Amino acid sequence: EEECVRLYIQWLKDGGPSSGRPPPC
Repeated sequence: EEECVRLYIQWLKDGGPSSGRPPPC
């Protein structure tokens, strides 16, 4: 479906803004 949101949502899965990472997409 997505390619960069995919990397993003993957970020969402880790935590999103609640994760230790900044948003990738």
